[PDB]
Amino acid sequence: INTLWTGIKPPPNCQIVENTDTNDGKLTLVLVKNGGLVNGYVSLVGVSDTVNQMFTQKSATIQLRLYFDSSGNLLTDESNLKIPLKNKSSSSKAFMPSTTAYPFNTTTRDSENYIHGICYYMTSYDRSLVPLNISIMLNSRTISSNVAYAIQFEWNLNAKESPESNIATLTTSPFFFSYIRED
Amino acid sequence: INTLWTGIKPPPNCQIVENTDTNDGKLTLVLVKNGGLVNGYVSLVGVSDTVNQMFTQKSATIQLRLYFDSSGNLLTDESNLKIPLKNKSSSSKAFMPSTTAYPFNTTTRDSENYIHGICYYMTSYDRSLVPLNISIMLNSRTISSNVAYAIQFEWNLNAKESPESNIATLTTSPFFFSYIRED
Amino acid sequence: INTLWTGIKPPPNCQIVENTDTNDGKLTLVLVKNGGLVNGYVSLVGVSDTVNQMFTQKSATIQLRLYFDSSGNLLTDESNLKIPLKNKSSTSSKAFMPSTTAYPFNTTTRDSENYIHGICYYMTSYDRSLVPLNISIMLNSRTISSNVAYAIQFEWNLNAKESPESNIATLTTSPFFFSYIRED
Ligand code: NA
Ligand code: NA
Repeated sequence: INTLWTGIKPPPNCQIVENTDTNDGKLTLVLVKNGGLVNGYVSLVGVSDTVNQMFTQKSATIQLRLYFDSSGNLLTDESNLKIPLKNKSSSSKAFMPSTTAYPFNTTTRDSENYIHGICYYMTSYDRSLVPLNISIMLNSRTISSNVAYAIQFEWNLNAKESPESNIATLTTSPFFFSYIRED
Repeated sequence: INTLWTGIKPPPNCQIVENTDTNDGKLTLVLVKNGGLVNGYVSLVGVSDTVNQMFTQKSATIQLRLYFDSSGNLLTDESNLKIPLKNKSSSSKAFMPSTTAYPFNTTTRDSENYIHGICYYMTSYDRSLVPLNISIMLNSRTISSNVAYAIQFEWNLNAKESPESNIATLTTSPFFFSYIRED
Repeated sequence: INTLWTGIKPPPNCQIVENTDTNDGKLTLVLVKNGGLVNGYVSLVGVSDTVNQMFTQKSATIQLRLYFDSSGNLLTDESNLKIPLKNKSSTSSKAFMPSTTAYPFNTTTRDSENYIHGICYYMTSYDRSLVPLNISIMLNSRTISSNVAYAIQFEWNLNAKESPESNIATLTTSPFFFSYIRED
């Protein structure tokens, strides 16, 4: 009982664009209990035409907010992820980011709640690697009384010229991370 | 049984140069089962004069292709790694990259099969850090029907000027990665 | 018992400025036994005014050297970390140490293989711009006492075209993740 995840190769399970009716992204997320940490793995594939045209511009931003109740279960209504996580062979509380290490803030000082790094996009044409700034915010903000934990992923494209000129499957190469886990 | 590796500080065990008669590199590779993922660690040391003069130019590329049969055992003839992996204390299928998450491709779009990142080379003179693009291709391609799994490492040097002007031990700083594992 | 760490959100527990009287930094370090490796997590928060003005310049360097005896216990006098590590569950920490075979103590200057290299980030107080910090971890390689059996050295380097801050601000380094081959 070490793994909390989206399952492998999930059907569209999340909503990237502001007001969309349909899930427009496939989020792959794996969380593994490893002593006092969680080991993490995250990658994203775009589904809708709107998502898959975002890299038609030189800048772009994708944000997925996940909120969990006190039992560590996904709050579907509030979250961008619309399908609950599950165990690999089956109180997901033990997978959650620690509220001590990453507390909810009553001010804008929040630097210690962030993980920062880089993953990559492969262009469709010549297969160039385009850097994407990835930041993960742990807890920090809350939007309702039902929220006990939170994980926010944000990818940023910031290039001198657009990676694509036409529609193409948006993919983000896997990003690896750890954080101090709850209880 | 939770570790599959080359052993610590192995002898020359891999073949970087095409037609070489002798193993010309020491590959250190550690794969650890961690819930639904494998945690990986990989670094390379050059042995032959040819390898240790590659960084005498401003661009260079090193590619190690590992192929495994259906039991997760190294296919020595086909691979660049010439010495089979082993456990830390002594049954390798469970260490392999998942064929569901990283399938073999008959299309051309193998974007989702790649891990990308950066490690570093320390120059012999002032010990300045030179960036190396590292990409790991999981599965995707199979040269032979014996092959059930594959892991490919590729280091790229792409500098404005050559890191060295003479022979010097090629070393790549350890690169860390995870991937979704089989069964 | 798989975790050796500083505890969560520790008090000032290390010394960035060599010759200071008081602990001037909070080091968060987590080491987890994972088969043949240790999985690592490290981040730093500055405490003193001196530390929190370092990023007032365009270049800066922070070095923390940890030394351990043959039992894997912190040598407090020799180290920059002044508070001993402990297990998560509240007599060997040897199994958490960097392998002396994979990362040996040397007698010359050809020790590339003892180094881990990577990047973490500083968030500026002004517009929250991300400033890159070169992080390098040296395993073993060096002794400075008959009692040193293992060593871990963390070094952060700021090297920018202009200074991240113009005034005092809390120095923080975003978490850096690493693995190494562990002892026994
Ligand atoms: Na719920
Ligand atoms: Na709360």
